[PDB]
Amino acid sequence: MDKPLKLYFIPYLAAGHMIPLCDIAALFASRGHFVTIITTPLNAKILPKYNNFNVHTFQFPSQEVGLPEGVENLSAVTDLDGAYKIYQAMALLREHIENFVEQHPPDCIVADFLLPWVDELANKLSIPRLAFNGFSLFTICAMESLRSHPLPEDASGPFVIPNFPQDIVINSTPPAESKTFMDPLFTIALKSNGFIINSFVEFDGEEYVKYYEKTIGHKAWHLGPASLVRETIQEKAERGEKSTLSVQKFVDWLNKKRDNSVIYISFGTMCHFPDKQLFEIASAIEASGYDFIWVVPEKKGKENESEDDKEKWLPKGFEERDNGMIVKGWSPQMVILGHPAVGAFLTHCGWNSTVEAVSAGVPMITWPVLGDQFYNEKLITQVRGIGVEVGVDEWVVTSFRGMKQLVGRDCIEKAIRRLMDGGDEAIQIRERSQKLAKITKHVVQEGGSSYENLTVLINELKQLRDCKVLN
Ligand SMILES: O=c1ccn([C@@H]2O[C@H](COP(=O)(O)OP(=O)(O)O)[C@@H](O)[C@H]2O)c(=O)[nH]1
Repeated sequence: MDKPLKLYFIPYLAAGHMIPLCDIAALFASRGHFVTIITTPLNAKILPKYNNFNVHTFQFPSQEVGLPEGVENLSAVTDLDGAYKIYQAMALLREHIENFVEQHPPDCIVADFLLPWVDELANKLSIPRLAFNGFSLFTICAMESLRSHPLPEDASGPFVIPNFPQDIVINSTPPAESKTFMDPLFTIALKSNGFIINSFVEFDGEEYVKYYEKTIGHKAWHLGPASLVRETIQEKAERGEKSTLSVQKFVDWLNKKRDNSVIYISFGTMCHFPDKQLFEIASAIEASGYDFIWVVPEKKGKENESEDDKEKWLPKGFEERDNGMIVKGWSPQMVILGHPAVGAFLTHCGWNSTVEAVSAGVPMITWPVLGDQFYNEKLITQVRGIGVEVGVDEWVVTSFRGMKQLVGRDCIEKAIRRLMDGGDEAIQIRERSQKLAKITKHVVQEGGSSYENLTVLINELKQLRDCKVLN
């Protein structure tokens, strides 16, 4: 405790991984330790400078991979071809990230599991390495259960998480490509000194801290929710990028609406639905009759579209009926989720949006797509009971318009009304959502579970640095 720790954080150029890790680094910084983000200039510009908070950037290799100069994240990409160009950009930066870490070795490296080469880098420098994937510990425990008890290569439909602390049924089997991509990364992540979890034990579950520790034989650190590090309006509004619309334009509009009368629809920064699916979503939105905030990254840069182009995905006259806001870009998700007018959150079950909704006490209408989301769906609806399910069952490989099955409008409206119409089921769902919101308000506060976990982690990291000084 005599001298602060020097911690490096290497996020992946994706909003779902970049945003939570930087807020976790901000938690270390408010303790008094010198944290350093290693990313690209555009991912660093939005980062609020805290005490002990600094960045080390290398220029994004734009023409080496063949992308426009303003594109330095997966959220700016609209194509699977563009997604791999981000990956090759990470491969090119690896050379300079390794040289910088070797020249100025830190007390501890915290890197995303999509960068598994950090294992050798931390090993040859003999410094403790932490892993981060943005998942829930529940989801990590479930995916490690399938990796030990695999599905037969003819499986289809629902399946049970094998030999699990609770009996839970996922509504679709993972694609073969997901297993062959996740399995190598999880194996290297388990070689680390510990896993950082952007969550808190009251939400994941103690029975899964003890599952991960005793069955899998590894350490996980519940430091979340990290978004709670942002307290001001400007801190909650400036996340990832600048919001496309004036933050005051959202607040003024929402301030006129009733409490729990607006539905927020957003499917993350990696999911783009085809025009036919957006048409069903919009048709279900107007048939529900509720005011809405709909995030449509599929149409960013497509304003003042021709009527022929807008009728590909919107019912005729949808925009003339001004019962909501179409955000064709980046919306202040923390600002909108925290407003009392928002009563439901139609989500893709990405983990950042999940813990953000938990902190805001907004029940969720679940629509998983890929990755950890199908596991996250049942953590929201069955285990914790803070949402309803649309009923989707297509686990896609690519969320860049890879959906082959159409989710009907009646299916969506039925799910929207189950929370917004204020039924008995919806009333007690919101009561279970506020119960977690009150718990979440102090988990990273002094005395909270996530706070004391960060204290124990920093001590053990300080211990290992003291041993390296001996040698
Ligand atoms: O218009 C948008 C879309 C997303 N987000 C943020 O981006 C993250 C989305 O990550 P998540 O894990 O929920 O989904 P992913 O994009 O990784 O699939 C969350 O922090 C959201 O608050 C945002 O601020 N504005």
